[PDB]
Amino acid sequence: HSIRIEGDVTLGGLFPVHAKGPSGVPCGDIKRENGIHRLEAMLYALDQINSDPNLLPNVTLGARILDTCSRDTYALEQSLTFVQALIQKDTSDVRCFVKPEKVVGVIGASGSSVSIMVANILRLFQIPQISYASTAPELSDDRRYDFFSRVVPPDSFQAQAMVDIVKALGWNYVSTLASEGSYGEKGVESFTQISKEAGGLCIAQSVRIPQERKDRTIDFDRIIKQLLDTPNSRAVVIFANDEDIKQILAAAKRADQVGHFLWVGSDSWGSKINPLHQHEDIAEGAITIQPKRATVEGFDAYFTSRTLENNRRNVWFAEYWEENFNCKLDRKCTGQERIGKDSNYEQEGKVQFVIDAVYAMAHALHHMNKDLCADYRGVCPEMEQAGGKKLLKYIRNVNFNGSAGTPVMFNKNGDAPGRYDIFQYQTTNTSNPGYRLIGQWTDELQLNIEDMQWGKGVREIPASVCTLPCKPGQRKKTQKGTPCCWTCEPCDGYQYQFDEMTCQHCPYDQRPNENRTGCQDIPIIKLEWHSPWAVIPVFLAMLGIIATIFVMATFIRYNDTPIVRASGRELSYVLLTGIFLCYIITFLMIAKPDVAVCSFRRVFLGLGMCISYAALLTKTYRIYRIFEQSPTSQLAITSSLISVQLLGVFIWFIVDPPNIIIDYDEHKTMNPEQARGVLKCDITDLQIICSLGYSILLMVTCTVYAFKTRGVPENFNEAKYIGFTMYTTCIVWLAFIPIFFGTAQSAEKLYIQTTTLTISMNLSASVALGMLYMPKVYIIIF
Amino acid sequence: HSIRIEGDVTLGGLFPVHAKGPSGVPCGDIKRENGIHRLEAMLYALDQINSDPNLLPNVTLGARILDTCSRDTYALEQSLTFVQALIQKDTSDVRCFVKPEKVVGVIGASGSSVSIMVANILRLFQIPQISYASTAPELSDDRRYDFFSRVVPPDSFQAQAMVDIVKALGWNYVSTLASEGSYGEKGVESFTQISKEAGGLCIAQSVRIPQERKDRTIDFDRIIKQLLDTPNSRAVVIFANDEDIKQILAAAKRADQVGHFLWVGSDSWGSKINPLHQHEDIAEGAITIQPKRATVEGFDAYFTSRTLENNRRNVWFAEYWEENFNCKLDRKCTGQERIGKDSNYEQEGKVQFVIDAVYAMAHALHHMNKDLCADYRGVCPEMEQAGGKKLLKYIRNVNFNGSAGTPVMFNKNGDAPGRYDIFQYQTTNTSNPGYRLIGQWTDELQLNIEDMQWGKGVREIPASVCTLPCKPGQRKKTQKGTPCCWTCEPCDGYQYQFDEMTCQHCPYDQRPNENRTGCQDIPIIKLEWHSPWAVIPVFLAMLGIIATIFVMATFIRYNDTPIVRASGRELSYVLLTGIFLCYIITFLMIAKPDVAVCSFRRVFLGLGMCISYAALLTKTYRIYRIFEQSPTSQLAITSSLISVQLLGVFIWFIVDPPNIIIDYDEHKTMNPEQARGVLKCDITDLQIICSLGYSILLMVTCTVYAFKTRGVPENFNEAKYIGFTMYTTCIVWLAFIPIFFGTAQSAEKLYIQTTTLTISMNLSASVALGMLYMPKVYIIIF
Repeated sequence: HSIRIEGDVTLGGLFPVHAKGPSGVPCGDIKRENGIHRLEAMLYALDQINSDPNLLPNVTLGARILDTCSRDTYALEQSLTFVQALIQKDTSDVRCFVKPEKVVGVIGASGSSVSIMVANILRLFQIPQISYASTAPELSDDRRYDFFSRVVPPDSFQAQAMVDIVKALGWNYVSTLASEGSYGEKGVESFTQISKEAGGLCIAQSVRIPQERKDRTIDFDRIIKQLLDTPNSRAVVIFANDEDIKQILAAAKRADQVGHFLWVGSDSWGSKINPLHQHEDIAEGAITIQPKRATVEGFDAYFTSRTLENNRRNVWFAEYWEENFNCKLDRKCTGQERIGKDSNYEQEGKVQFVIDAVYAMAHALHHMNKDLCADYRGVCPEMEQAGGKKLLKYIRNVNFNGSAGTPVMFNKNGDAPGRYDIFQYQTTNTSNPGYRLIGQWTDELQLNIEDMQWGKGVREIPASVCTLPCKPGQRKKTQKGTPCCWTCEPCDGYQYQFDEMTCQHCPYDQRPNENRTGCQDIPIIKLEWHSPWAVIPVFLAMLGIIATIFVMATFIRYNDTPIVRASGRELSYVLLTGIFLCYIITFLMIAKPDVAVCSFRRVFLGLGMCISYAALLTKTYRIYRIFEQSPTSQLAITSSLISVQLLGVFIWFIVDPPNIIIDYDEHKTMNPEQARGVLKCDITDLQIICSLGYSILLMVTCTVYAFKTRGVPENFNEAKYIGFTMYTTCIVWLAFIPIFFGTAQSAEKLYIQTTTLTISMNLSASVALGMLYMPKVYIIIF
Repeated sequence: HSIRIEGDVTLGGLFPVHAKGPSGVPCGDIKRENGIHRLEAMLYALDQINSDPNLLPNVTLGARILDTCSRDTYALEQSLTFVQALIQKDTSDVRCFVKPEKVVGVIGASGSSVSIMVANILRLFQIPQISYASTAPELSDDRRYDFFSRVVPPDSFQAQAMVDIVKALGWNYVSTLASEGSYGEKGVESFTQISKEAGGLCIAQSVRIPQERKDRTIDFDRIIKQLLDTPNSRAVVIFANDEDIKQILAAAKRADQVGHFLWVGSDSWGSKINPLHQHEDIAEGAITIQPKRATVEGFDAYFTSRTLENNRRNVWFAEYWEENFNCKLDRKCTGQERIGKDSNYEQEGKVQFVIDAVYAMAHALHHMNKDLCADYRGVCPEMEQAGGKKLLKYIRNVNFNGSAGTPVMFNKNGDAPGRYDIFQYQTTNTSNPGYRLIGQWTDELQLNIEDMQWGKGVREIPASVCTLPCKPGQRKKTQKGTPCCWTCEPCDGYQYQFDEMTCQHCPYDQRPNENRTGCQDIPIIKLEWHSPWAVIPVFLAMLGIIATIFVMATFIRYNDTPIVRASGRELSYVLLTGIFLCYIITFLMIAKPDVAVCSFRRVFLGLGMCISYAALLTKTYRIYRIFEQSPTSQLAITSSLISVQLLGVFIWFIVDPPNIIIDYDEHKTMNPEQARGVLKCDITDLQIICSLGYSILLMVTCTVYAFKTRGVPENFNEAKYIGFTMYTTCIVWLAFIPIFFGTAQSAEKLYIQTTTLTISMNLSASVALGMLYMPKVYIIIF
């Protein structure tokens, strides 16, 4: 039934001694890997606790060893048997009793469903419980399970270590694989939850492996084809058993895979030689996480020294001896004493866990007994009445060293912290083909990157980033898709990137650079006489300067002879200053100064143009009055119209401020690298037309006046000279208007209008200069 | 201990026979309101079930009556007592047994905490449970409590009925009040959750009533002051007990409240006269919800007929008899037989609930037995092995009539549907001062609005809407604040509301209306001669018609006499047509036609002006050539300039299309009601100025040639006449230009320029005909 140990204080025990078989019997055949070994470990722990005078010197500690048969209903019945000895009141019956058996705690519930059921049934009665083999993450809520504790870390710490390794090594694409049951699904769920909470990692594949048959070999090909769709995903994680990973490796070897994507192992993989067979080349570089294993020396010596006649408390020891050696009382075995010699058995890794659990329970009980009563030698009556949340609180706050080197402790949730060591398979350069230690994980990730060289190559050879770096000098972030991995697109070349995440438009009126760092147009456009067609007007202006050095040459000496006295002296002085005035005007407009000095240049052609025709205006009126029938009077009338031209530019100054702006915008999208800039002062189309249009009125009157003058028998060469000049200037004035209109639609018209105006002004004066040249050479001959 | 009844099938029973007292003893004094009455009801139900051959004819039904003492741990132990009889395997001890007592179900757990504990402890063992007094809404989750059922509706249905009544009557302001414990808080939480889920209702006040003392009388004043802050909130709900509402009514009466806000009652209020005292005026019009009460006739006759020696199964009957009559075996009582006579006791409303629960359990068991085996007379062995979810599923699907008229049933969750009747207090005008029925609530709300008036008032006297419905022609929804009540603000008056929820902008060029239904400007502005100052130009045009009726009068007959032959006949024909041409032009411009017919009107003043001055131009040249020294020649030169004016308007039509647009926008925000509209064709200030400027250009060349004409002794009267007109014409032209500049900034300049142009044409033509007709009158008088 159940092993009973006498003692004033006892604690329960749950262990899967038997295994469930057919549907009829609850549990059938016995198991040796977890059946008798844990019972013997607990018995040895109780023995060495009773022997040790340091813990509980004057009080002994008992227990009630008991089996669960790996059944939930049987676990319920056994928990009810544990609790009834203290809950039951009486029974009104006589047949024709036993010790009350006051339990204080329970140590067991190796499985998951039985653990949950025992926690649920014992949470109501307020009895503490400590498990050793419960690794399910469901038993991690303090509110759901108040009285529950674990000495083994759950799979959440394993998933945290996996995601930390992935983040440290550098990966973005990972595939999740899980097997049937409540282990792989919970593992992958915790992994996805941690990846979503921490951020920076995403899941690209999620496949499920059913267990409806074992002779299919089709679902494995299907999942390997689903995984082989994206060559970028080179990292996968597995939470299955050894058979599933062996079949996956066999399928990968038989499928002739060339990418050789990496693998991430779980606790089920560990470090064994069985999961590897002929697949050493493809399984190389698989990061596996395995819990730390510690081997004790006392439990083995205790177990190897027990025989049938030595101990009688264990009721399943005889059945274990019969099943181990396959001898029933048609082979009989009597006193072999070869349990540790005939069979090469090895102790399990869970013995230290149950030993640490018993240690923690004993330490908590001793601390509670010491704190409650200290003036009594034996068992004080207060300890019996005091129980419940106090023992749980004392269990939560404990810290000591057990059989293993690492200590045991409980966090706020109640589970032990996770401590793992990372292994890796190397069989190319390392002399030892077995796994080698590369790092540990207790509280912070400590991994040696330079100590691992998988695939006979450099460490950081494989990368899964969803994309290339894509850094050509500009980058843009796209909200489309998952925020895990991003896509880069080339934005417009008229602007640079902002904060390396967007392509915002830089201010206009300049051009951007080539590295997308600045938006400024350093190059400018300036008029050059040599480069543009302005060389001919500049040469024409120089040609006119040579010509005017001849009209005024024969004027300084020929001022008193009785030959020039026929011409008016006042009229001669007017034309002399007018010819020199226009020569300076064409030179000023040719030069383009950036300084605010163009105000003195506009008056050279504005006011200096009327003084040229002023001498011609009164000349025709003087020779016309003698036909119809005071030299100082002719000078005054011309001086008046000069004041009108001088005052005309004055009122324009007070009208609008002479603001000079040198900045210009091409606003041309055909060539983004091109940046055309023109700097002009008072650029107005109507201003230059209205200023030149004023001279058109007086010239039109002089043209009609000179036409009627023709035919007077007064002068022969003089009358013929003035007649031709009145008919030649009208042509260049009439042609100027067509070229002005319908041509300004472009942007290069800022420097072509000056060139044609420079040549037009020179030719209009050369015809007058040539007309004056004829009398000069004539009087020289005569 | 516990009452035991022999039977092949038994079901457990939990009842609060005793009540908890001091901390030492679990339960002390007994209670008669729920202690013995429910036990006797269950016993009578079992007796009439065993007597009835319709249900379970060949099989009897037993039970195990038992007490809970209103303790959670005691209830847990007593519930474990039920399951241990089946769970316990054996006991390896001898002293020097009993039937297994296989239980099938349990009926009890009247409280809430004990109900939760029993459900949690029996969910693991898969045992059905039916409660009768558990009204906590926590025991309503099927996933949390699988094996659990209730025959009493929870408070969620009560909150649903309350919110339905509030929505039907019409309210927006409700104040939630709750007492201590786990009843009022859960009620107000369910009410708020239902209000948030359904929508249309909001919570404005949420106060909590502690129970740390009873002699304070300060927190009640504080909460009544907190409730009296907003007079608009006239509806409150209460989930407290009778003492709290009595104290609240007393405080409201002593505070001299004048608003008299309505009240909403809960099941704790019900219909009882004890709480109301001197508060009939303030408690009037309070809606109270009470569960339906049904009185049975068999249980009373059964209880009134039992004595001490009649029944011996009940172990607490003697203690109940001792405590009821206050006699111990210093007063002794022997065979009184006056339990129903000395004490005016009345049966509770929960007897029908336990009777219906036992009925449902028996019906489900009978149906399961009939479906499982029908070829066996007695108890078939299959029924014992089959149990668990099948019995629960059969309990869920049940429908029959119990002791009360209403049937019993279970929904998907497992609780009974809610059936309540609404009461109201009316005393100022009702014939009976007691509560009167006004409506019922079983599945849909059925309330009579006209039935409730509470005297001197309509049923819809109070109003709680959080805002007065604004309907003056303006409405707008503001997202600020809670969606419960809406605030409307006066938007701009230049637009109407869209969808009665926003103030969107109507299209421009049209004013809005007054009711904010349409945005259209029906009124228009048209020129009127009588209304505006255009009467004087119209009278001037009529006065000009009188003048031309005299110039052409003496022209038809005076065409052959040797007196007029001095004047040119060709020139006389030009002035005759020119004077009649301008007379028609001033009339056309005065008229404003809506159709696009002004093209024939613009040529009357554009081309008709040139023919008027054509006769004056050639007249000066004709009289000037005779001074310097072919009548058809002067006719041709004037006919040529007419072709220039005629062809000038032709090329303008080819330049741009003569589109006529009458739509206009005032764009004035000073007066939104005003809508100024002006309709014109080809309204351009430069077009009218350039057309009139053509005559000014030719007039300048004519006046200069007329200066030498003065002083010629040819015709002194004729020469002096022409010189006088010239100065007058240039005067009206010189004043015309400063007019348009600096005056067009307003919007009424569309009809003032036509008036001043009309009088200018008549004045310029009157002086022309005056000097021309001056020599005509010489031959008349002389």
